[PDB]
Amino acid sequence: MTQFEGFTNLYQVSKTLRFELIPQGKTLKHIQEQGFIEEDKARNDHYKELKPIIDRIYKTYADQCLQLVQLDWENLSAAIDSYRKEKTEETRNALIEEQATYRNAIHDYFIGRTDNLTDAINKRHAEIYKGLFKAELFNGKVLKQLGTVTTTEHENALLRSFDKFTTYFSGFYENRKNVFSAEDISTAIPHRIVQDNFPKFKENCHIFTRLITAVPSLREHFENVKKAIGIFVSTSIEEVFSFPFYNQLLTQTQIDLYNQLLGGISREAGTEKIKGLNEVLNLAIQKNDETAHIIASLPHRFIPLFKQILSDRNTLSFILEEFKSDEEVIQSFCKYKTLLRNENVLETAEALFNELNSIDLTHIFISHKKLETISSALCDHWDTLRNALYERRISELKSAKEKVQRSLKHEDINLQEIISAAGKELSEAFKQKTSEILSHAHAALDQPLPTTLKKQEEKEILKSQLDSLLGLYHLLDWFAVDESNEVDPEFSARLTGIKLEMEPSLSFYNKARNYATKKPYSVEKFKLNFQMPTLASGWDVNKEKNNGAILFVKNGLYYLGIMPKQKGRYKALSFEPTEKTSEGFDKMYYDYFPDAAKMIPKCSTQLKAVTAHFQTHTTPILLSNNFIEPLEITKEIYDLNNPEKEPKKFQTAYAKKTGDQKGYREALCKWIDFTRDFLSKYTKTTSIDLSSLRPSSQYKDLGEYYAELNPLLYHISFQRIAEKEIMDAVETGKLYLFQIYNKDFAKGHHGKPNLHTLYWTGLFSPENLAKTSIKLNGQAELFYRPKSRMKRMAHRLGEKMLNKKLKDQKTPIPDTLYQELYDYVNHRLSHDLSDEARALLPNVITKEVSHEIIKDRRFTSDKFFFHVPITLNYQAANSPSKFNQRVNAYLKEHPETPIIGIDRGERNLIYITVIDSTGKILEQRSLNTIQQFDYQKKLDNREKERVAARQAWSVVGTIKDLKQGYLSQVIHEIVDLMIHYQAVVVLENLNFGFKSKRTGIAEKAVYQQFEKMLIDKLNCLVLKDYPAEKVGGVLNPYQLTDQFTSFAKMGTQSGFLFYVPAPYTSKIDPLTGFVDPFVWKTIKNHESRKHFLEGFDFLHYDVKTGDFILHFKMNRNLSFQRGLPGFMPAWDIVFEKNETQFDAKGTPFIAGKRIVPVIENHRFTGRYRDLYPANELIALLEEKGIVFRDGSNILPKLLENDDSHAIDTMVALIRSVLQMRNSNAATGEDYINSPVRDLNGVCFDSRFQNPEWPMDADANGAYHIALKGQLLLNHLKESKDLKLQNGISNQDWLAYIQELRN
RNA sequence: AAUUUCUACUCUUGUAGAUGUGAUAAGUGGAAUGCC
DNA sequence: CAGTACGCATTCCACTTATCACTAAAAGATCGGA
DNA sequence: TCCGATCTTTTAGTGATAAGTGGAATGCGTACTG
Repeated sequence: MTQFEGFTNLYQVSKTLRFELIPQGKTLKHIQEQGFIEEDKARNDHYKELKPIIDRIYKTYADQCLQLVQLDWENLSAAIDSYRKEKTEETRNALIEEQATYRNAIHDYFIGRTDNLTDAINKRHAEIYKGLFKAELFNGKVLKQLGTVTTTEHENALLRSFDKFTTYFSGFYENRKNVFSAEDISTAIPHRIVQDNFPKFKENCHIFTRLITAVPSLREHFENVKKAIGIFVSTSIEEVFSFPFYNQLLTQTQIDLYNQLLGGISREAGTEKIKGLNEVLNLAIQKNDETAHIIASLPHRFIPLFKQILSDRNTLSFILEEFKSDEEVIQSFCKYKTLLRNENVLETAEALFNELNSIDLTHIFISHKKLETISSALCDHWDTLRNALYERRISELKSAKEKVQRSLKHEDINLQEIISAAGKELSEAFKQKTSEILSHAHAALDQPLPTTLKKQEEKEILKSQLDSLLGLYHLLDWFAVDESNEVDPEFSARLTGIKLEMEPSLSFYNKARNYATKKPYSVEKFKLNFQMPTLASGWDVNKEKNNGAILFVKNGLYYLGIMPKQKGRYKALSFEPTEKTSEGFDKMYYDYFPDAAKMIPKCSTQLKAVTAHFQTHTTPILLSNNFIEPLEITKEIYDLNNPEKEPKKFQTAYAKKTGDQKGYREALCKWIDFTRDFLSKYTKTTSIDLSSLRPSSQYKDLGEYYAELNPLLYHISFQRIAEKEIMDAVETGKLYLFQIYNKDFAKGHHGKPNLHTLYWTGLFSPENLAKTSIKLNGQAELFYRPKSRMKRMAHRLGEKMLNKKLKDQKTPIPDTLYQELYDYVNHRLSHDLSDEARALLPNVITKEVSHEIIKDRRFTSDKFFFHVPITLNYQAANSPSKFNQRVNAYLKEHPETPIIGIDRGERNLIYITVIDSTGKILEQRSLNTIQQFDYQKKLDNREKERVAARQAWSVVGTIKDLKQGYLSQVIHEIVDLMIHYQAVVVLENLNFGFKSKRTGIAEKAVYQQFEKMLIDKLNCLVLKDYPAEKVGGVLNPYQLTDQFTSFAKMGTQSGFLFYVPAPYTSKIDPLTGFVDPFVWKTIKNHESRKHFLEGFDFLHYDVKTGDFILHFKMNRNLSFQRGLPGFMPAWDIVFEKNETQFDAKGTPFIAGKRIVPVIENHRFTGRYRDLYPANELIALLEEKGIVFRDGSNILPKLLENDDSHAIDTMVALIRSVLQMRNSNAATGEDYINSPVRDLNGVCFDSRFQNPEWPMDADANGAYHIALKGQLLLNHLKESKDLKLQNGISNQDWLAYIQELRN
């Protein structure tokens, strides 16, 4: 019993706004005179340079701590494989209990608490650990206390440059405190050694011992490869793969050497490489004997261990030298090409090429390890010469025939044999290839060195000469080097000499690649402080003196006030509040007590005076300072807050562990009375009303009281300050005044503002001031982005200037036409305009230039910036309580809820389908365009441009610009329909590796980041045209999805967003629910093809309408079926005639026209093909003599012809009909056609173009996920648990859709 | 083609939508190169 | 003539997940001056 | 030798929180070997 608008004020969210600061008057001049920006720039560079040093200290303490680790690992392995075998809830509780046990066990080594270690060094560890997270990292207290890392005088001076400024590193201190924490944190060291590395090592032990008891001879090879690599020499190989050896491999170097033994070591380029541990398994697979088969029947991957958290890698492989300037690499190439030009390489290279003609090619052999690129370069395909040689040595001779292919991949072959095998044309192809390679080499020698690298053409020409040099280097490597065969010794010696003269060119190409691909020089923003250690960290009236940040409101314009530390002192600059009738600024008066749970013992119970008084005697203590009346602290509350143990007496964890409900209730009541007493007596909160809080005994949970009490301590008021004081303060430099500014506050602001402007206005609304639904937070930052230097081009006066759109706003203009039309309208045509330029010229609109628009204006000049965090929906708790249960209760009470569906892909990025509760579709359309220009046509061009420029050593760029520029308006469209229909959105749930890989091939990362933007909008949702007081406004925003924290915590349902299982969601008939149960992997041979033939029931041609009736039952072809059938016991396949009808609008189309790509070879090559199955079968039956006009059974006439051609052709036709996808990227004709006639009496073709059915394949997929949402809703309807089912089964979904369609 | 910032624009010295910042750590995917 | 899967390593680029802060007051260093 | 103002540097800590199975989910690259 609830409403849709009731899903608000359930949990609070926090957001950060951004603004530009503009100085007013002489504040900029005083900032320039004080030199705060250069000091802050040098300070930022010193912090960036100095961060590695504190990092070194932390690394050193880390590995010095974990060198003495001594503990068992059996119990965690027992918990892990018990959870693997059982997957039961109590096993999971035992697993997480032991995981926390081991995490705190290693954490005791950092603390110094563990009983196995001696007391002196763990006391030292305790002192050092107390020393890490305080300011003694700068005076060298813990540095010399450790006393193991050297620090030169430059390092000491850099460390001394941050005197009285160690609070700058407070974020660094927290970012290391979470590294050394032990609360399951993903960047914590115990979490890494317990969760991220130990299960991998445990399963590694398991696969090693299973492989060893499978093949006992492989331990010999493992020990020899360990001895050849010479690591872990004190240990035997099965002792490495055992649990007690995980007492090592916790520091960085041991994990790196283990991973090195996994992956092997390489020298520099052109030499050998010692095989790793998995390389010998891959070679055993390559051996292809029965041991290979018994190895492959087991698994054979040893997963390398993850790198430790704060450490740095150290490899034994060769690390190439990296250039650090353009001058060094360009001069080293200058001397390298000088060596080229004075050694006279071209004469001897040409002579070496002419020895191919002077001497017979039987004395010239080839390198068989890389003959494949030779076949690619000379012939059209890489396999042609290898096949031709194989058949050629067959012809001069089945085991004897296969001896030719057995022998050909381990010996060098003369070029004359290749010429005899594949023809004479390879001789002239070889000589023209040498001619063109020497042509590129001569062009490289003719092309002079450049002067710089900034222009792209210089990188292009250096790249081109580098490809010439490397191509010559490989051309030397076609021929074999050794003289074991019958090559000419002079030929081999000459090629060897000329190839070790060209050996450093490959390494040169590698280093030029390493330097030229790096990012260009750019300048970004940095934090500003004005020599203030705690600038803008809080706006409170007590703390604004040393924080130094206050705001003003001046007739709708918001200002920032930064009063600096004048002359090294905090001048008490105060303003008297004048009356509101007097003109001037409105200074904000923040009044905040941060957290009730946090500082109610920090100001009353955990002071040093009270704890010093309390450890001697039990007499209560009276506290007078910062208390209007004295407050009494007794022993019966001090023992509660300090119970010398993890569970406090008033905490719910004590009642969970013990169960003493009465004692827990009494302790909670006493603590609650004490808290109320503190808020009564304390000087900050004595003037705050507490009458709205419930009595003591009513409460059931302490955190509930803290969540209720926290909003009461926050308050804003406002007072009026005369502007004479502000103007005089800015004039004398006592106050720096910056205006909070975006272009919504500009002069010509007409329409709707930005959204952040709307929260910024709604923060300071009087309705929000009376009751704070959203709240302003602290730690504001000031940034200074300097003057980024670009050349300026802009539309000047007296010019005519072109609009991007046409007269009709629907049709844009392509950029290639746009630049030519722009050159025309400015009368600067560098080329003659084309024919479509004539066609589209009189249909375009132009404008005269006005207001001097400049491109990249915001980056033209140096600008201040200001980032401010705010907290929304503040009256609710910090975390929701059974959000999904409330959503499912609402859906149980509202069975008439519509469902919308979103899909993701490449051809169609998104698609919209809206259904009702009964499956009738409301609305469906495309948003590949948003009625603006179709973003796909530019987005794929941007993708291919990045792909082309990444290999061309150009700038790389980003894809997120066009990505989120599509996705913002897309997100707007889905939220608009979502609120308009009050519907439930569904998105498909996919495996993480799937989305990662598909981001790998295609640069469309929307399978995860669409979900991210949809979640981070659907949790805090405001609408610009909604009134503020109504739900959906800025003070009561729409909370529809659960508060996401991580994908591990994220589940099958997050409020109104439903994830459905991925399989069988796209290629299903909506008319009756048809899919093909077979796979084509099982049918490989011919008797299996005959079995697939006989799996059908009967095959009959109805001569009345021309369709061919084929029928199947699932109790046949069980092996070919994947074990997942449809529910309907019968499936007639209407093999219809290719008869041509018209669509809804009347365009002609052929029914049953099933387009398939014609592959030229097996390797999925070739173009598309307009192929019609029914004419093919009637041609096949006429060719085979099979009578079809009889109308009787025809499958006996198919199976009486036992030739493989007939059964192969009808199985191919069955595959070409049973498919569901009919796409054509060349012409844009993609559609879906169903083979099974419905009970209405029609076969579904997507060219029906009727509104009640999907228009496309992705339309059909969105329709299916809408009905999986409907199926989950039905499962909710007959469930009383108010929870879900853990996904849904694929066969259960298919049974559901077969029941409901037919 | 003007933006806290991005995206698409120009009836409009601006328009429509979106926008949690900072720091730190780990992991992943591509390009080139050798190597097995 | 296709069928069935494919190991590693160094440089660069981009990206993606996960964690912390959402602070005023207590505590301590300190500096002039007495 | 000592004191109080002043500036910089820690600190304090609540309840809430898994849960589970299957192979497509969407476009398709070489290369040794089936």
